[PDB]
Amino acid sequence: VADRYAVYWNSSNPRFQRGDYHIDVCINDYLDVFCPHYEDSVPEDKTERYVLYMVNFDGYSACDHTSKGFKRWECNRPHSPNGPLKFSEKFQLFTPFSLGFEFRPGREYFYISSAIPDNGRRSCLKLKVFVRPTNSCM
Ligand SMILES: *[C@@H]1O[C@H](CO)[C@@H](O[C@@H]2O[C@H](CO)[C@@H](O[C@@H]3O[C@H](CO)[C@@H](O)[C@H](O)[C@H]3NC(C)=O)[C@H](O)[C@H]2NC(C)=O)[C@H](O)[C@H]1NC(C)=O
Repeated sequence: VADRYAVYWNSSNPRFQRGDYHIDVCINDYLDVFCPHYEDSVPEDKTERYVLYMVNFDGYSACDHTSKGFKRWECNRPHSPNGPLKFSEKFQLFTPFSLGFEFRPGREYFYISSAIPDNGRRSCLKLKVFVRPTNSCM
């Protein structure tokens, strides 16, 4: 957890349950988000699915995924064949591709999700990521 940070994005995770999950990372580190994953023996009704978004602080604060940001990943395979669906975020300064994001050191970024079956629409799981300043990373 000094290059790759594992984040299990589901409501049974106490860190998300508490509603203030936050992590510090260094440029070039990776954030690996693991979508909810279940055994076939699971009741659907109890299968979590989410869309994950990156928003600004106000959107993060208000669980607003409609006003501004980007849809980043879709946790839509609760029974994915080889382990949970996993999305990776690399905190890099430059990206040569258009499907990517570039980060700046000494800045915080925000992520929130909306339930896919769209339930109780109001509260949300969320995550704050602070990219430490260059140097404050040894
Ligand atoms: C909801 O979030 C939970 C909170 O973490 C998930 O539980 C964690 O599952 C992890 C993966 O199965 C376990 O971590 C380790 O992951 C590495 C990476 O592949 C494995 O090698 C390890 O074997 C595995 N176990 C360890 C730590 O050695 C965690 O142990 C486990 N943590 C907790 C808090 O129980 C749930 O899976 C997730 N639930 C749903 C519905 O997806």
